[PDB]
Amino acid sequence: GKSYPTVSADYQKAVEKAKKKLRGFIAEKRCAPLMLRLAWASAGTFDKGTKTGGPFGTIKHPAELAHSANNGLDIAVRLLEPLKAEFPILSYADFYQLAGVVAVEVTGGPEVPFHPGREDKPEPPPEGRLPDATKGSDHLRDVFGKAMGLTDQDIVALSGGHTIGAAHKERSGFEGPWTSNPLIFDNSYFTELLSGEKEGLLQLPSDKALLSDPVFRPLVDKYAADEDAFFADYAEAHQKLSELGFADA
Ligand code: HEM
Ligand SMILES: N=NC(=O)c1ccncc1
Ligand SMILES: N=NC(=O)c1ccncc1
Repeated sequence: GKSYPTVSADYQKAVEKAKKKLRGFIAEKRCAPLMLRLAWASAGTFDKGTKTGGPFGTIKHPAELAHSANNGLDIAVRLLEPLKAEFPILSYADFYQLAGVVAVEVTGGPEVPFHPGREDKPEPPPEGRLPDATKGSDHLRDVFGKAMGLTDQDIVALSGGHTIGAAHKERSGFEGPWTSNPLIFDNSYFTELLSGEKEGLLQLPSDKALLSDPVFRPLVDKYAADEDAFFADYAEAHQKLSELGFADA
């Protein structure tokens, strides 16, 4: 359903150069997870019915950073500002999504296709669209399905993003990494989810909800057994997420 906009040769040169610079920066700074979170929080506010929110640069706005779900993302925005300044031609919208794509790549994840052309929109969406970590399958479908317009498969695959990073008690209140290798992008999230609670490792109620849902569970099983399958489905889902409301959604 996508019709991507034309951008100038200079714009595409900048995308390519920014991609390289983001790789070096994100790797050096060890901030891939935070950058993936930033891209996800930018995109996850999309409401299909109204065509509001989504990956349009609004996360840099103090008002959106102030959303409780976005605690700590001001760090991400600040970290990227010097780099972004080297690429004045790029939208913040594109830049943040590019950072998310690079975050997955540099941690060993699939190469998520990237298309430029998102415009920076003036108004952040209303607070409260990002999912609540204490809720379950019904809530996930409301947020990802009814609002964003993503599939059940996309929900499980994208939850796999927690294969990198950690929660922080000063941000969400939850604490610690989901995996033994929080800077490595692999299918370990699903492996850990299946094996039960292991000390030192996090499972949110929202993660656990995948285990009991009739549709989500076989996908968890699939991804734990087949990392290639996870990578394919993850790449598809991340692309869709990064393009919500963009070039038709
Ligand atoms: C399925 C619904 C989701 C819920 C309920 C959820 C909830 C959370 C919470 C509570 C945190 C911890 C924030 C903190 O304390 O630092 C977190 C972190 C994170 N989330 Fe999710 N999230 C969801 C989906 C996603 C998606 C779709 C992605 C990307 C594909 C993602 C990527 C991340 C990453 C990489 C971190 C770690 C950030 C860091 O290490 O600083 N999450 N999430
Ligand atoms: N969570 N904070 C970070 O990712 C970070 C912040 C500043 N410098 C390096 C990394
Ligand atoms: N309180 N909610 C959160 O911290 C959060 C929710 C969804 N994704 C990342 C972070």
